[PDB]
Amino acid sequence: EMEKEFEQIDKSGSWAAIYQDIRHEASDFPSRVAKLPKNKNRNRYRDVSPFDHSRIKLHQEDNDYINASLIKMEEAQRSYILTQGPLPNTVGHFWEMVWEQKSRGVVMLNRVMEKGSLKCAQYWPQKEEKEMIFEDTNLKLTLISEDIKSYYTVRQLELENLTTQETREILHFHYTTWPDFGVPESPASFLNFLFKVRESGSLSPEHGPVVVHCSAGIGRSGTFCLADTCLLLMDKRKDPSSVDIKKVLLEMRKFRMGLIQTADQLRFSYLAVIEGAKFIM
Ligand SMILES: O=C1CCCc2nc3c(cc21)C(=O)CCC3
Repeated sequence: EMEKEFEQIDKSGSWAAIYQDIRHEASDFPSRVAKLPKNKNRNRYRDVSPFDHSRIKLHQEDNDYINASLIKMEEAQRSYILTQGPLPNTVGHFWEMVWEQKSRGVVMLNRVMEKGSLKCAQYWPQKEEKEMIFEDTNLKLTLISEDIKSYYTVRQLELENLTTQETREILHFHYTTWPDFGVPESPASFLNFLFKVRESGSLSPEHGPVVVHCSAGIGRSGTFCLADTCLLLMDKRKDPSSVDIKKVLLEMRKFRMGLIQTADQLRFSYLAVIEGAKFIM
C-alpha cells in the first residue's frame, strides 16, 4: 500500500532519492525530428523534445512538426496529448492539432505570465465579439461563454474550419491557482479540477485525446495525467493497492521525457492519488 510507503519516504525524507532512481530508470528514445534545424523555432526549450515514436504529426505537407507527444495508457484505456504552451508563431499549429485529433478538451495548468515572464502565448479570445483567425491554418476561434471560479475557469469555445465550414465546441479548463513557486499545500482544488474535466466528457473514448499543457508540458501536465490514470486503475482492479505510482510514471515516460520535474511534484502526486482514493471509497 502507497499510504504506508508515503509516511516511510516522508518520515525518512527520501523524496530526492526516490525521484533520482526514476530519473535513472526512465526511457531514452530518439527525438531526431525535434532537433532538425528547420524546427528550432517551434520548440520553447531545447532540452524538452517529443520522442519520434510518440510525436503528434500535423496533416500539413510542408512541415508536420509540433512539440506534442501522445501518451497511450493501455490498461486504463486512457490517452492524453501533452504539449508545450504554444509560442506566438505556433498558435495556428496548436489549433490545427486540436482539429485534426478530434479533441474535446484543452487543460491549461499555467498562467500566461509567471515570475514576470511569458510562459505561454494568449491563444484564445478574451471577449465574445473579438474572435481570432489563424490565417496559416484556416481556423476561426470564438469565445461562447466563460465561467470563472476561485481555483479555475471553464470556457466554451467554437472552433470553425474556414476551409469546410464545420464547427466544433471545445472546452478550455484553466487551473489558475498553481503557485509561482512549489506545489499547492492541499490537493483538494486540483482534485476538484480533475473531476470537473472528467464530468465534461473530455477524457472519454467517444472523443479524441484531451490536450494538456503547462509551459514545457512535462511537470504540472505530468501530475494531471498520473493522478487521472492511477485513480482509474484503482477502480479497474480487483486489488486497488496493487497500483504502484512509480511503475505508472515510468510507463508514461516511454511516451514523453521528463514527466514530473521535481521531487515536490512526485510527493504532491502521491498525495493527490491518496486523497483522491479516500474521496471515492
Ligand atoms: O522561442 C521563441 C519565442 C517567440 C517565437 C520564436 N520565434 C523564433 C525563435 C524563437 C522563438 C528563434 O529561435 C528564431 C526566430 C524565430
